[PDB]
Amino acid sequence: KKKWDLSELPKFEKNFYVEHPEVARLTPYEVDELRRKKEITVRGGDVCPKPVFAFHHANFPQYVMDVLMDQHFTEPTPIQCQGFPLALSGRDMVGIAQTGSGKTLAYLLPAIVHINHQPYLERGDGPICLVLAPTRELAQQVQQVADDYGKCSRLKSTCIYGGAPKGPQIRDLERGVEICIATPGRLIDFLESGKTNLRRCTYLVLDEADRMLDMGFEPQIRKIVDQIRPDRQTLMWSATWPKEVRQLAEDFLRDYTQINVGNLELHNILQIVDVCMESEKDHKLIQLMEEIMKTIIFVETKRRCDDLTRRMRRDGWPAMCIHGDKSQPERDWVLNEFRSGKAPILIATDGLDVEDVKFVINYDYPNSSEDYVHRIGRTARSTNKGTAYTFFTPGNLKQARELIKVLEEANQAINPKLMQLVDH
Ligand SMILES: [Mg+2]
Repeated sequence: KKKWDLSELPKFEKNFYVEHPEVARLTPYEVDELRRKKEITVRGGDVCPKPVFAFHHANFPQYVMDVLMDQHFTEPTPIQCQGFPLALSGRDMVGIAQTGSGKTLAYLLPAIVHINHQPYLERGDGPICLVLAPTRELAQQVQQVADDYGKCSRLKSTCIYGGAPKGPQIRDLERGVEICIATPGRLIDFLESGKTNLRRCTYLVLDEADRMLDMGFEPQIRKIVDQIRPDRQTLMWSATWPKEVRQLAEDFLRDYTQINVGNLELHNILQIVDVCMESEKDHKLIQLMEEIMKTIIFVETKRRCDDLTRRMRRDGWPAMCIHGDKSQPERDWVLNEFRSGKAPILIATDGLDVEDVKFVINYDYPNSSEDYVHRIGRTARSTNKGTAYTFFTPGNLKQARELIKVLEEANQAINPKLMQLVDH
């Protein structure tokens, strides 16, 4: 169905999470410390339940708990600690974690509970849980885990992938499976021939979405997901968080929360360069803060640092500067005024970080690309919708080449007037 009326589809539930009292009694500070010591980050802004820190906090059925304790795990992984409550609460979610973090259990055990709260499969029914994987190897791993944890509940799962004979896969699909772990191409083949359907799938998992996009599976993935009811529960997992994965998540998920495990690495702010001439900067710059509805300006000098600060304070702007020649009491005081909000405009020639960043203005482009990219990194490592402005002027060609290389590696939208400089 390309368009849906969900009131005609069978009803189903998603929220089965019963929070454990040992987790409920955690104060906000204790929850924050627990997330920090496990390197767990929640975007914004988002509505996310408290993380668990023991398997029995999840209140799993005793067969899953039996196999889990038979694995002799000392503790759940951080991605599990934060994804078990999210998934068991029926929330669509995005998980930014590397491989080996334990995401498989994190999306598979809630899938088992989700299926257990549903009626049995009738003849011809498709799978209830669909896990899309980029490679055959990952699909086989996930299927092995799913059979390890679903055999006691008598759940039937299958692995669908190309390069293998179609006979056993068709037989598994026609005899009925509640969990299907598929690669896109073979699954599309089976769907078009009617060997399986998605009318029953209420639990969608997109494993390694970044790899799936990088290998050219986006049209196939979209064709598959278009046939699944939109009121489903969707869990996307990726090792990176670039523009393509963000767009895929906004397209496939509804009211989702994004969580990160490990350090941020690479993060996405609207890096915009404008090519001007020198004496046309100030105008634009004043423009660049007459739209302020918070702001860090970078220059080359300490001389013109103080000069620009004094000139914009002459014009009436609440700007304050910081550099190496200033004392440390003055530095701490200026930073306090910046964080509290009196002086929302900081001007600097540079570890030390501030959290609330709405605009970054490299008033004069640094002489490197490394001096440029780490400013954006320090800014985007915080949670923001910031926009980094830079004032470039067409004097240097190699400089523009390096800047364009950085912008292309950042998946940014280079304005045509900067590409026009090395076009010919
Ligand atoms: Mg394949």
